[PDB]
Amino acid sequence: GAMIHAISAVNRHLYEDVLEQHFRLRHDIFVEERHWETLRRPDGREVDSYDDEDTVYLLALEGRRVVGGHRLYPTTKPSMMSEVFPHLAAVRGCPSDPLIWEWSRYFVVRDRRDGALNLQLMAAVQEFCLDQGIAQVSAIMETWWLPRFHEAGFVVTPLGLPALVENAWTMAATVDIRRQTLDVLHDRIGMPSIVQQDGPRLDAVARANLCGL
Ligand SMILES: CC(C)CC(=O)N[C@@H](CCSC[C@H]1O[C@@H](n2cnc3c(N)ncnc32)[C@H](O)[C@@H]1O)C(=O)O
Ligand SMILES: Nc1ncnc2[nH]cnc12
Ligand SMILES: [Cl-]
Repeated sequence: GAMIHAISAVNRHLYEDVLEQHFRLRHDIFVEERHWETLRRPDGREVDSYDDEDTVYLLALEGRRVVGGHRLYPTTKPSMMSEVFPHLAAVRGCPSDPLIWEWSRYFVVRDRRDGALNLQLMAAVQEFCLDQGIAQVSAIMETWWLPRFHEAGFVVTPLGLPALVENAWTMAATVDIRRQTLDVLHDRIGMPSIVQQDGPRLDAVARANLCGL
């Protein structure tokens, strides 16, 4: 029934309502609830430097209601990891590759927490990337993500030493995108497909090669 929709430059004309709704939800959740004060904005929309033409949004929709989601951004452009937290990836280095995208802003609305949605969101990043031929995703993440990644069968490679970021233990890591990981998650969520891709076909790797130039 309810699906996670892939929204990008090529199809956002079908999702302008939904995108605006999600920017406001990001403000409610990341700013008001989690207190990431650096992201507070007076328009009540949580929008940063990595919300632009090249961003891909994976949003869980029930009708036109956003109930969860996350976003992906190219590592071939300046990214949050490369610009804000490069020291967190000092051991292995900060990724820069059309085949590696930075994963961020993972959220679930209160009404849908501790239910089926969470594992669907985990399957969604694997499904989208595999479809696009994206090999890995990178993230700056709170260290409590490690057991969550492991529970979902994600293959994780730490990029540097954990460090305190605004009173919270944080780290940089890559996740290997795997057909094997996805197949198990499809079995667990009881659905052969969780990502809906309406409108024109997105070629993410081509777009990342372009903005790399
Ligand atoms: C996808 C999931 C596994 C990991 C995840 O959701 N990762 C999150 C970041 C987890 S770390 C939380 C800290 O990052 C700061 N932060 C977030 N965006 C920023 C920005 N644009 N500039 C400066 N600081 C920023 C914010 O103020 C917190 O202190 C994300 O990338 O959206
Ligand atoms: N902010 C948080 N800290 C620790 N565990 C969590 N599980 C979900 N959110 C969390
Ligand atoms: Cl804007």
